[PDB]
Amino acid sequence: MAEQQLYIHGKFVAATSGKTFETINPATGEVLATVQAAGREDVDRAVKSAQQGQKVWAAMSAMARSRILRKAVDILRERNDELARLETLDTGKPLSETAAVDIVTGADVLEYYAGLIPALEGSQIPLRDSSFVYTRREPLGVVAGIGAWNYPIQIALWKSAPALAAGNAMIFKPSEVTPLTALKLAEIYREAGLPDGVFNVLPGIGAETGQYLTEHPDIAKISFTGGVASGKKVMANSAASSLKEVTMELGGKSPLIIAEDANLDLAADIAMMANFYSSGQVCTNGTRVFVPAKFKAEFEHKILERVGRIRAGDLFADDTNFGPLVSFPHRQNVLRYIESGKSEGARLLCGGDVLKGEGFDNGAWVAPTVFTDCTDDMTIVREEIFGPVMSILSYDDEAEVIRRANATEYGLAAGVVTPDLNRAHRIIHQLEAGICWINSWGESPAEMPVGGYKHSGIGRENGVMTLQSYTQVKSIQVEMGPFQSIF
Amino acid sequence: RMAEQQLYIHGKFVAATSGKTFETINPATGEVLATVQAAGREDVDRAVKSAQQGQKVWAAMSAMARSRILRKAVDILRERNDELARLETLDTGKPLSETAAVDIVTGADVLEYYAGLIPALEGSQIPLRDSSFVYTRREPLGVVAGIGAWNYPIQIALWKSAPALAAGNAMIFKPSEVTPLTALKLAEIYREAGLPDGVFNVLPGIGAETGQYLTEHPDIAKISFTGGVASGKKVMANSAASSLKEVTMELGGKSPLIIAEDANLDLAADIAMMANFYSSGQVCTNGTRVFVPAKFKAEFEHKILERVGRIRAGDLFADDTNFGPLVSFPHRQNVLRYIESGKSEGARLLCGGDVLKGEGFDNGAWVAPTVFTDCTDDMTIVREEIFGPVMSILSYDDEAEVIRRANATEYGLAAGVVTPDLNRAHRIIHQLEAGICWINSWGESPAEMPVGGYKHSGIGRENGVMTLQSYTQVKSIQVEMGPFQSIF
Amino acid sequence: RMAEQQLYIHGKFVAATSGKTFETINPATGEVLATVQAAGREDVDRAVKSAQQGQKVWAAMSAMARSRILRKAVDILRERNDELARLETLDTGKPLSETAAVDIVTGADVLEYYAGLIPALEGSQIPLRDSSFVYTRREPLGVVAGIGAWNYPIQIALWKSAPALAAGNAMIFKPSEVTPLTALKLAEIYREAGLPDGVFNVLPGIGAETGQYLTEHPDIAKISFTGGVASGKKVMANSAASSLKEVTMELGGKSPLIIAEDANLDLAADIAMMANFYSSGQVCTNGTRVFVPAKFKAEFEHKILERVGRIRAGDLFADDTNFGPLVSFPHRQNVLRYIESGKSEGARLLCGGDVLKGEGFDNGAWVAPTVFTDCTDDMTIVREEIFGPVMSILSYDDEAEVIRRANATEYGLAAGVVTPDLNRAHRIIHQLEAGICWINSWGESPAEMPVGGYKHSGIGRENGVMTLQSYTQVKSIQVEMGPFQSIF
Amino acid sequence: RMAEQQLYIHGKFVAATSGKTFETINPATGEVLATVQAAGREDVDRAVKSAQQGQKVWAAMSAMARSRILRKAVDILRERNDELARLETLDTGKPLSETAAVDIVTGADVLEYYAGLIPALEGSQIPLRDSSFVYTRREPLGVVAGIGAWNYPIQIALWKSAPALAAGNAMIFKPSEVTPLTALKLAEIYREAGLPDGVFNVLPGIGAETGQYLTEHPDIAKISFTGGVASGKKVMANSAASSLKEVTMELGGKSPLIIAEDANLDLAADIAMMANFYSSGQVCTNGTRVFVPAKFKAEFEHKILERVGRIRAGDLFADDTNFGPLVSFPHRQNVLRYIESGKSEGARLLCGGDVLKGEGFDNGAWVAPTVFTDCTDDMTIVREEIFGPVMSILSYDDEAEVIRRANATEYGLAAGVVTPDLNRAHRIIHQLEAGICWINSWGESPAEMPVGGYKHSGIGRENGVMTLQSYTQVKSIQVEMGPFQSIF
Repeated sequence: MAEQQLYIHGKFVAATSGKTFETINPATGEVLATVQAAGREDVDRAVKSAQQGQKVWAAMSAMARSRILRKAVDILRERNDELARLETLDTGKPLSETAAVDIVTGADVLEYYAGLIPALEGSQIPLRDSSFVYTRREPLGVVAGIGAWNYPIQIALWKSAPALAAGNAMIFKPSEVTPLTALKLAEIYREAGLPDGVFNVLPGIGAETGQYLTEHPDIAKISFTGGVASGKKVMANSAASSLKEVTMELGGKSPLIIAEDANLDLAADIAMMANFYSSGQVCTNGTRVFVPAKFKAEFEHKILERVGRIRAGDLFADDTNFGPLVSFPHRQNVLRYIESGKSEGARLLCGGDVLKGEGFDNGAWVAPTVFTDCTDDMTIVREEIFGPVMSILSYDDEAEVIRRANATEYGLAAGVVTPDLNRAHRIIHQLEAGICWINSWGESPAEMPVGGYKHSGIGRENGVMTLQSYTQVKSIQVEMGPFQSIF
Repeated sequence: RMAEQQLYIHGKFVAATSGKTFETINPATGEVLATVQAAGREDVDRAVKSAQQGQKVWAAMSAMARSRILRKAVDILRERNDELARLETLDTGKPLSETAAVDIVTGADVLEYYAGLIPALEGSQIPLRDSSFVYTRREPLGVVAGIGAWNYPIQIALWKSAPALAAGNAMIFKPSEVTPLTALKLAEIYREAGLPDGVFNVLPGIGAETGQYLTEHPDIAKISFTGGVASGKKVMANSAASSLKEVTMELGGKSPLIIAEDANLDLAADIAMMANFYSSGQVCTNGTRVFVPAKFKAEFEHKILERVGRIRAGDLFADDTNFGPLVSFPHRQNVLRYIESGKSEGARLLCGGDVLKGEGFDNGAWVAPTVFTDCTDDMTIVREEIFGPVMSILSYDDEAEVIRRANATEYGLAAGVVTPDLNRAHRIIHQLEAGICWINSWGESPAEMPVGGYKHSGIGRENGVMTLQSYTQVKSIQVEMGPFQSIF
Repeated sequence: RMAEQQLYIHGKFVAATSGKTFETINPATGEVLATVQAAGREDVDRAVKSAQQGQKVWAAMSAMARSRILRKAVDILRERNDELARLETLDTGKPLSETAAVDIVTGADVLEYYAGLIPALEGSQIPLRDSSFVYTRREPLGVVAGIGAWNYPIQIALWKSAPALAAGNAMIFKPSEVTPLTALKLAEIYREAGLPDGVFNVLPGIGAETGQYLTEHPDIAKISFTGGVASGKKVMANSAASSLKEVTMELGGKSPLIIAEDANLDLAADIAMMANFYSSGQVCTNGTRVFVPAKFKAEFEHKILERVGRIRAGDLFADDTNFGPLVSFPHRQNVLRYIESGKSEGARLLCGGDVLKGEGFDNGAWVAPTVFTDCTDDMTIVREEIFGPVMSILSYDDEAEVIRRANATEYGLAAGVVTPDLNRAHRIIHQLEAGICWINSWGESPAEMPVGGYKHSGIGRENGVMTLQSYTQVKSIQVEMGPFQSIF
Repeated sequence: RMAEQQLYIHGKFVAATSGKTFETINPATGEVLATVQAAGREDVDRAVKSAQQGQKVWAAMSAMARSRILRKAVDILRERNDELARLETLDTGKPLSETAAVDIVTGADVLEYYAGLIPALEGSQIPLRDSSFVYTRREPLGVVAGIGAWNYPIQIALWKSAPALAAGNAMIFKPSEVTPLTALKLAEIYREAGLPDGVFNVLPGIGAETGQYLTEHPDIAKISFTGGVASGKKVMANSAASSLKEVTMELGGKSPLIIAEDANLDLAADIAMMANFYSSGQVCTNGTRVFVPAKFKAEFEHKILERVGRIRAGDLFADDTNFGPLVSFPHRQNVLRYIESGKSEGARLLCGGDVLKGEGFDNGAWVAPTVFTDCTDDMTIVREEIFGPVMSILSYDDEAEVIRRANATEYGLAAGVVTPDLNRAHRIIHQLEAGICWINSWGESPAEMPVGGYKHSGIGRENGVMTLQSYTQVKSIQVEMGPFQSIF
């Protein structure tokens, strides 16, 4: 394709860095496009543009903002198939996923927040007959989002929707792995009537462009999605440079707890969806599957049956439901984890190699992989792989499985499979995770706040509360009585 | 002298294992108030283990049981107000006329406020479809840490611990090395009210050691810090490099006080006095940039000087003393450095500008109430927080100009406007970039009112209902009662 | 004229089985606009059974599916704004300059507002102990009934149906017999937007029959009524005696407009004009008691006379017509009786007071805009709602006095104050006994702002987030996971 | 016989001027407990004027000052629990084992809950545009009236007065003529706690006279009524025909207990017992229609009979007694006519069905615990609320059917399901038309949990945060800072 540019103040503009990078189609190894990289001057230009756009945007009525975001939704729906194809080329996720999830649920969140703008309200507190307090929920101003590569456009929508709905301008940095759909979104927003500067997109390298965003003194908040290690670097710099509010959605090693009374067909289906969707590149994946020892062998058989139905192939084919990983460097990291599982004694139930033959030799494929006989000290059990690698762990009692599920620095998601009323709520209330599913996995409604305990995040996305977290409270006291000085 | 002060861990005083101690000074005399043990790394580990155990007991209690215990602590604080204030006056140098009327009174107000709200802490329920719904729990973070500042020691300890405890957490609190004594008394008061052991632990120590150990501990879920802007950046950084903690920060400001062209100048002068010289200027919210219309400036200066001349320094226990020494001699040196930069940069000194001298003052860390006028926005005393009794008077010509100048700063804590006009008061306040805004007053901080800073003056908020919620974390739970459909 | 108008039940027009009909007139010309079928007792029962079936389909859809449908209705209303406004002008006699700028615009604004809040309607979750918790659902009421008034026919239909439908209910709407035509158009618009059949049914009729059959029906869970204070007392009685229904009532008022001594009198006169002579005085919230300081009363009177001379009665479709006839000859007769009582009781007639005469006026029920002054609190025109273009000017001496007299009334709908002074505006407003309070303005009713009456002016509220919640009912659900203990 | 009981008006006992009195009986012995004066029409007006004066004092206080006064009342109630419980037992006939553990304890829990929420009662602020904003105030209604029922006299008086006082109102409370004594004690306790004179007045009397005078008075803004469905329709009607009052009603029910096919039948029998025979069946929320699968009906009947055998009637002050007489002898006659209607329609009497006889029973209004089985949906004992110790057992075949039959009633108060299955429990509860729903339990009513009826079982709710808000009225205030535009 054409050499992709930055998007600043409602037009494509050349980067003033003189630097570029390439994004690879993970199914072929070919270069998709050359992308310009925003430097320090590009960030300052984006910020000044955002400051000018934010004032226009905040001065509109709440319903005027609502209508513009809803027009963007209508465009996204109409262009769902077009945007999904570009997403498939950039990420390697099958079209069967991208046309059905990536833009649909991105738009859903934009649609949800568009409707809530008129309900964003402050408070009023009487103190006494002669004084009262009222609060305003004011825009932060200019905020920055740093996106991840697994759900490029959805992440762009989940960050920009609450930010814009709260009256801010956002500067969005997509992942260097997958920058292309973020730039389409910027065009769609302008077409919908978003004022220039309110959504600027700055492709680049995280070591450079992201750092320049976190360091800029006129950016009031950073929202980051990525791996735990990368988050720790981002969060520090947003302190050492200028005091920014922060939200982080990091990785996890989420547990899936199968109870003794669970149906094993349901449990196996839930476990399949918790591990192999998007080729296992999902932060909320239930990679640690805890199963009663009494049912281990049966559950293993049901997992192997379902793994055999997985259909890798042409990513634009209707029946394809498994794709390559996002890049060859990521595959190398995933294969190193698979080899550490072999060396540490875990039993390889299936997969564990790359895929071979016509149409796979040129892609970044890893076969769906399952380890069993896993113990809590193994590398594959303690660390996030971010690939299609399920770990099966046997357990004996409910107290044990709760301790083991919680004995981690990760805290993102968790789930339980049981038909019993008391067991479902009782187990879930004791798990240390922000996103808990009972008898399901992966559904993430716009209404539902999501985010991590412990090392898996700071703050939340989605829900009414995330709209509020993109505002800052101003408290105003009206003193109508006589003021008394003691001097 | 007081006896050597120990750490407070798991409902009792206990000796530090650091082998290190420090002294706190009475700033009015220079004398050593007490020797205080410093908590080392192993002491912090023991406090966290203690907090984890106590937190489980506390959170398993009913909401109303937690409420009643905090209300008992409020009753003891009200009963012991005078004794606590006298101790705070000894440790900080603030006049008893302040400490007995403000510090514990408004500290206990916030604990009392949160005690009543514990039963209203509620999650949500969201129906997705006939066969599925979501509900949320507002769960405790677990063990949280509070790091206090030295200017309002017991008020800060209450403002941090009250929402943390009311939300079901345990707090480990580290008082400032300058002012450790009242925090240890508060720990005893909480236990006497029935707080389970381990729920409020107190670790005196130095920022570079005890503070850093807390911000680095893997099993602490949140840090709440009050202090200077520079210290905040270091605290905020370690709380990420170690383990990904939630953070609240209340830092300094350079807050503007805008006097409008229709303001009564006696009211403006009274507000400006209270915005600058309470607690000897050692208040983060002080209105230290006073913007006055050019046509009123000379008359305003005259009113300020008349009021400055009423300021009564002296014995901190005397009823009519309303001005105290600064908290320490190193702090006074910093304040004097700023006063000297004001002189050398061409600001006009109208009064003060020197230490106080004579019997009763030579051994205290006293600085005279100081006013500069003819200040410009580039001067160091206008741009930087001084945390001493130093007012800067800036003239201005029109409303758009003063709004731009008020906002042209990295600080963002407080602001105020003096005007009897309805439209001007709201219109100006709405354009100021600050979290705490006062119309025709200054300084009042009701328990119900969230307070904190824009921009570099803070992260998060204190007080109000929202701060109780910020000491919980949300767990979303989806109940799927329909058949699950796998694509595989 | 137009074609015969039928009932709208279950997505289609359908003949009434009552056998009865009535005519709606054009109040500008006296000509029959249309013959309209009246809904009988069996027609209401059919409508309820339609509504019940539709409601289940509606409630089972996702929140965003409901939101998208109401937004499609909004878009249609924006597109047809001018045609619907012209029809409203024909049926009510209000000038097109009003109907095309306010009536549909602000009715659709409220529908748009509630469409977007549907996904935010949430219950709560309340932990009791480790072994038990409570969660709540905001469930639909089921079938609700709205009874409209004639002064703002489609705006009222939208302000009632929008939160009811957004909350998951079906609504049966009975428009006023004076003004049924736009409600029928709205029912068609809803179906065209995708509203399921039965979710909004429209039953024209007389109040004595169709209205009474709705209030008595046992499967209707809520009645929302807009109209006169007297008609309200009757509806509220039958909605308890027959079957216990939730009730919302928006009745009239005698709202005070308080002009302070510091007020600019041109602004005060403009506000008073807009508070009395819009929609030819046929507005429940009108500020018909104008309190003016004794010292400025004469000057204020001259300013009113000057503005009243500017009122332009004439062709209702002409752009510069800003004053219309009253809705009917019987209503004008009542306004004329109040005017005559003003003259007999000693009020001083400042202007107006008579029917309008001449070509173009002899066929409609026009009354000249009327102003009384030298009024006293005991006069009939001061004590009772007239619902016509009749302003009463009252003099006052002090602030406490005017607050007493503004509040000495069984009405409680609206109030306002004119003053540039910050303290005076909030101080006075906080003491007035009224649900809708305007400072330095009048009449604006944003979708976000709950509006409704104190005392005899109403029950409940319309608009705002709270009215969406009020069209749901709370179900509390306790999940007990511990072993239940019986004492038997 | 105690001394003739007087009215409680403005902080003191005062004689009625009505000249009328009534008597309250001990239902265990038939003895007269006391003569009680009845409030006349002039007495009601005096109470309203006292309440108007007190409310002004009370609302002028700070939120936390009101909180502390209500907390003092709570402390007195806890201290005086046993004395109050004994009096409640003498007046109502409920065993001391209940009154000492439930009546005052849960009443004081609700007062304690609302005491803590007073400071969190907030309005809203809504920006419209740069030049205008809205804020709301939650203002007191003023003077409100509570009408109490006889089954839980002091608990009801607290559940009505606690939100009403917490919201800044004054309440005039009329206890039930059957049980007037504890309400007079409550009034002295409130005054002893520091409640201002006039804020809580108690007017004993009859429903036809005193109750009606309260519902008619023009200066009472709200009525909250607890009673039977029939009397509620009368009360709600007069509160309209006279003055347009806000209304809350908690009426009776015919609540279903659904036992699932997978329920443990011992747990189900224990829940059914507690849902039918606590307080001798005189509980509006009782699960008096017990639905059991056909395949389990016989086994369940045996389990019910065994637990009925354990019921222990006797001395109401004995520790082991857990069943009492009905509240009055006229109420026993009504309950007996329902029992005879059950026999005459062919319901099978499983146990009970007669008065208790012998020494220590022949003087009390005792009815034996009674269970009917083989019951059908059309029987009188299944369709109508009995308010006595009469359980009806109904067989069913499938889930869809039992949901239809549970919902096929004009009542809507409570419901419950017994099932260990996650999907079945929520799925069923979500389809039941009742405001109060228990899963695997019955009867617990936390202060945090709103309670009230669907359909004919009530209007509005009690308890929860929402009920604090329902005793305020919303005032919307628009501040317009831009130039006002008149079209005239």
